[PDB]
Amino acid sequence: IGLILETDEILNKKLRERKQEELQLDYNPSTGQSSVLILDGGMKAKPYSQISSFKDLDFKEDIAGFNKSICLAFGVPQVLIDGGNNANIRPNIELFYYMTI
Amino acid sequence: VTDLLFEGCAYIYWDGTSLYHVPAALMQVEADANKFIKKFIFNNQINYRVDEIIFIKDNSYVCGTNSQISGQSRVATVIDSLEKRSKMLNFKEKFLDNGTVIGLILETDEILNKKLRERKQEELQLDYNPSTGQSSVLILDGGMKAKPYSQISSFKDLDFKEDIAGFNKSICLAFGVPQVLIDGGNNANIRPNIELFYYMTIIPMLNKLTSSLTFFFGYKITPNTKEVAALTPDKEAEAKHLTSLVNNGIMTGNEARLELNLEPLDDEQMNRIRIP
Amino acid sequence: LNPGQRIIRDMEPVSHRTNRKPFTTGQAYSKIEILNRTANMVIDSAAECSYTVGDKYNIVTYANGVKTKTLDTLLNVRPNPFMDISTFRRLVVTDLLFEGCAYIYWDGTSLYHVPAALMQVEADANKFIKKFIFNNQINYRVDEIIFIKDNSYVCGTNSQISGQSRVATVIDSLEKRSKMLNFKEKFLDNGTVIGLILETDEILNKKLRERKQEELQLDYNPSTGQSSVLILDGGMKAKPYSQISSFKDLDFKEDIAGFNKSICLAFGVPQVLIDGGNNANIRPNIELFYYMTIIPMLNKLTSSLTFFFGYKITPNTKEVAALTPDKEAEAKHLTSLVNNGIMTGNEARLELNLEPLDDEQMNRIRIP
Amino acid sequence: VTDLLFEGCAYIYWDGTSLYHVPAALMQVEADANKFIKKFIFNNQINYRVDEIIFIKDNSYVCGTNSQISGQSRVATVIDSLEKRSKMLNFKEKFLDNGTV
Amino acid sequence: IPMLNKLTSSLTFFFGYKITPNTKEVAALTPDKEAEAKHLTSLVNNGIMTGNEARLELNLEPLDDEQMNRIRIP
Repeated sequence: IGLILETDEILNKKLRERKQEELQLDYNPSTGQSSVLILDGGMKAKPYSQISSFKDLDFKEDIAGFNKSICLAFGVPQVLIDGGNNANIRPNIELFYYMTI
Repeated sequence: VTDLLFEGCAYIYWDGTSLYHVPAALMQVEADANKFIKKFIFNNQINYRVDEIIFIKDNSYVCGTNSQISGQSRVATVIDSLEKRSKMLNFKEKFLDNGTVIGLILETDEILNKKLRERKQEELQLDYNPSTGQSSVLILDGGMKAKPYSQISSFKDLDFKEDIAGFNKSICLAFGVPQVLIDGGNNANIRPNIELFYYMTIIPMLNKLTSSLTFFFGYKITPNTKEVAALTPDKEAEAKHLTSLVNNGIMTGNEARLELNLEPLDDEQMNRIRIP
Repeated sequence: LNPGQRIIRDMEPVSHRTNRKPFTTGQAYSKIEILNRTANMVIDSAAECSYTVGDKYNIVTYANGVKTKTLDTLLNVRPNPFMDISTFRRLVVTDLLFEGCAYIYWDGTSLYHVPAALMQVEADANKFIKKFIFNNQINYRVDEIIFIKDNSYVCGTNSQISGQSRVATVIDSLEKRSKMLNFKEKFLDNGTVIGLILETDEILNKKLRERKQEELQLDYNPSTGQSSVLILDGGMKAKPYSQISSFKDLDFKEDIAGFNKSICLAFGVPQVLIDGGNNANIRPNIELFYYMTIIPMLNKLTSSLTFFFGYKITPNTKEVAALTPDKEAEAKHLTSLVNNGIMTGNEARLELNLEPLDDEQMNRIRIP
Repeated sequence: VTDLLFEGCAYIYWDGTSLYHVPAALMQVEADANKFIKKFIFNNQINYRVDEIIFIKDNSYVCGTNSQISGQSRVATVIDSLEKRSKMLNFKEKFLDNGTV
Repeated sequence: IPMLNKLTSSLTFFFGYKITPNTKEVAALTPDKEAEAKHLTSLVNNGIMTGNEARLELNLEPLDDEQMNRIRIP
């Protein structure tokens, strides 16, 4: 939601819908220029907040754990999934070959 | 290689003295009851005899049966991720076009002449912005109230960055190309990673192909990398390797010339071991 | 021949283009910096590889019987009486990259670039290709064209004949990035910056109110004026307010960086070449860029020329000043091979670009 | 080098035993129907014969056509940014003079 | 160097001579006095390069003593 406006009056539905589309196209900087808004006749702007946010879906470590489990069940080092430095890479191939295969 | 990667199979006709690629999407393999394969069917419209096709297949475990005959597509496992990532990217864009950016809210219980109200809005908008205009203090009279507000949903909460990075890693991993090749790193990173990519990913594919050709022709057949400019070893190490083996009488001179791509030289001594 | 050909022919009887959006692509290349730079780096780097002409295979071919010295002069020196070698190469590489195909006419003793956007390929029912159609207005015979194509997987068919455009995959990102940048600008011009709000229930003489606003504005700013305390009387109230939407929430920086990486990746140029790094970074990265990206392209081209002429043909990098090896290592390599009697002296002179010296010993191996 | 960088083209006359720079902003190239280039036109007011000019051009991809003859300016791609930066800097200054303390 | 290669390739097309740019006048590039001496000395003593070729690369006039234009084998 971008904005909430509120009244105790009853408003003509067709004109209300038109007004919503005018505000939406005018205020966005991509579409339109206008930015100040003047309310009259008692329309009130209602403050609100994002009651549930994408920020709380910090899955990132849990899925990483599952990837490690899968990678571990076969027994392939992560350096082979990434590629690292020389000192990492050349011994890890021998690790993978000798221990697993 | 396109057919082998995307479909998971490849077929080649042979015609005495010709090899022809045959599109893998149109072939079909029919199992024999006694031998391995009875015939190959193309587009349901022609049957190739078994001794006239060279057949290659990737691994296959299907519907809970380990599968002879069939081949798993490699690329088929990646599409799920390409969809989700595209969705996020489109959402990331479209939130901006659906956006709504307010600078100020003014409010009254009176009713105001609409045409003059619109003019006043345009005057305030052009005057207050520093780019357009100078004025900055605002004096309200007759009871217009300034209403405090807040951005009820913000772009800050679209921290997609790690999730899309995960999807890129998945795609990059399905082919099996190290990220150092997508970035470029330091020397110690870069030079071994090329050998990692070549030996682990490509050489098993070519071993599948060459083992099928050695089965068909019966010759020993195997791939040579040493034409590849990417792999070609360092001019320093190779010289000390070859020199030390040559002087200690393990390897003849012309064998070294050959390994350096040079024509053998017919001086007999060049095909002699030197003991000391 | 191939019994299936009559069927394959019907799967794709005529080529079709893949560089849709040609106009917006030409706009992008003409207007967006990172595309222009990366494309120019690729074209200008590939154009300066020399070609070496090798031995001749005995098999028969189309371009029969051409003497090696002529072919060498055409490839290395002068493609035709009217156009240089560098312009010819850059045109061919431009077509190969942008459209995904390249075509070259041959006319006894001339090679001419033919624009890839106007050619079309018609499949034969028995052989590979029947004829090439230019602008629907002239047909070239098959043994008079050299044809190159990039990979192609189209509409769920692996595609002979056709070629995928490389650049076509990048436009989606160039649009989105431009949108963000324009939004990033325009939010500033749509902005609104208030310094103070004063309020009354009385009604005030408009002309005097405007004068008072201009007096306060000029007086209070430290650049213009001195005064800083403010005394309000008669009931003017100062209304507290807050910035209801702030520039701080436009933290675009990583998203646009992602799009730059995508563009940079589509050509396959390492970021170290866009930045410049340390020596250990920089010197290997040039070899990475050359060998992985450019040399496969030139191998596509040279394999098509060896098919057409029948000579062995392959590209030589050793003219390239960027690649040319370190003066120290090369000397110890060559010296050690020469003294240990693996390589003759004149072979080393040759590798150092020096003319062979006719002293017989210079063409002898020295054993000790 | 100035002409080659800024305009994207450079032209040099030759006169037996003289080379003269010819300003790239005033030259124009006319395509031949059989050969490469028919003649060079200077300021619409003199035509140079083809064997009397040395011609250099940077890369060119224009209006969706890969372009012979023409050359892309290098510097032309930079102006968009120089404007925006200047705007920010001016705003950064003027906020201080519009200030109120 | 790509810019100058564009220019020189146009001049070689026009005149027909081989034409190419030399950097070695550029004071910025000019190599380190230590490395260059060991490079040149080692190539000269091992009989790959004649003496006057080294003088030339050091911007020195060739010296007319015949031996200076001879290879020394050992």
